Amino acid sequence: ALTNAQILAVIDSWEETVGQFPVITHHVPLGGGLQGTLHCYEIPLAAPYGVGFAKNGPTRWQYKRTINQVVHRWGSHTVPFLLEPDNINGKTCTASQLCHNTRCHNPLHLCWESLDDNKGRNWCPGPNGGCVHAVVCLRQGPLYGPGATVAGPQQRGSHFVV
Amino acid sequence: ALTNAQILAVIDSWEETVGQFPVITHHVPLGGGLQGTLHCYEIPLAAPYGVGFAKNGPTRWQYKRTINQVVHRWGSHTVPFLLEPDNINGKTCTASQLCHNTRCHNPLHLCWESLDDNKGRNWCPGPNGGCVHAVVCLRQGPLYGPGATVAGPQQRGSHFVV
DNA sequence: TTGACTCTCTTAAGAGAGTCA
DNA sequence: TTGACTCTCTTAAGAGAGTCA
Ligand SMILES: [Mg+2]
Ligand SMILES: [Mg+2]
Ligand SMILES: [Zn+2]
Ligand SMILES: [Zn+2]
Ligand SMILES: [Zn+2]
Ligand SMILES: [Zn+2]
Repeated sequence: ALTNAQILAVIDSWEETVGQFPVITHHVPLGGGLQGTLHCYEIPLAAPYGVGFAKNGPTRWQYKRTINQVVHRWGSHTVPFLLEPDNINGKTCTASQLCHNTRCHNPLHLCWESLDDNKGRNWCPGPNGGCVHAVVCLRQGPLYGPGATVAGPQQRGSHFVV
Repeated sequence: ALTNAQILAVIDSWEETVGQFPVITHHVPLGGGLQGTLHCYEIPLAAPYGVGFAKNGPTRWQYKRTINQVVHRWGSHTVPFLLEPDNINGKTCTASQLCHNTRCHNPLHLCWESLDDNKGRNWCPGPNGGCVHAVVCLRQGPLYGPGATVAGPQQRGSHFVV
């Protein structure tokens, strides 16, 4: 529908509005015991959120723009990638939040990849702890670590061998 | 079912039956460019699956036992952990399959942990690649890798900073 | 053309429970 | 009692679309 020039305008207006969001400084683990800093542009907790934004879920938002009387809407974190392929290896591309802070809409904190790749970053050791992602992580995953396993592999008899 | 003796009975009969499932060898990446061998006891693809087992989904099964005329039924992979706490830090404990082979029911390939710890193993580098899970992984997660990102963080203008 | 809500869907790791014979 | 199916739910990363003034 929209021309590439029109999509650019949509991206530009998106950046301009998100850019005025409260910018919050966050200190985060980078892995290897190092500490870093991230600056998230956070969408408000309740309405109003900003021109073109509306909440469709607890931590889900959409961006709306009307062009030539026809309404267009996109996931709030997807706008930055409107000109990129929308799938790879037969998998749908998703906005992968590098800062692991949902309300953040800083485009420098997002990448475009499959859901499996997206999820995996929750456990990455970080850019300074051994991250191997081609598009490097910005910080260590919130869920990385020893874990909290209640019980490990076990058997009562001798019917099994590893 | 309810008493200690009864639960141990459920576990013992479960191991007995599963102990007769065909044993299939699988060679897997351990990380660090090394490779290992696992022995999975795989439940059949079609009925009959074995005494007490029934398929409730493509890759989901349930174990069923009648104790004192009352029918009890659990998730096929949960039986080994019947005596363990069913939650940790307020999170439901789940049968975490270390061998990443759903049909396998070898208790030596299972642990009891949060769904989050469970999922995270898909991206673990492995026992020889830097795994830090308290209850060590048996192999490198199938999803570990550089990923396939279509587009990284980017901005059109100059309103943002990392 | 817009803002503020509403509701249901996707994935892939995991589950509970009913209908028949 | 035991076997073989059927249908829906949970979680936490992510989505599309309708109503109304
Ligand atoms: Mg993410
Ligand atoms: Mg698993
Ligand atoms: Zn951020
Ligand atoms: Zn990473
Ligand atoms: Zn196995
Ligand atoms: Zn591990």
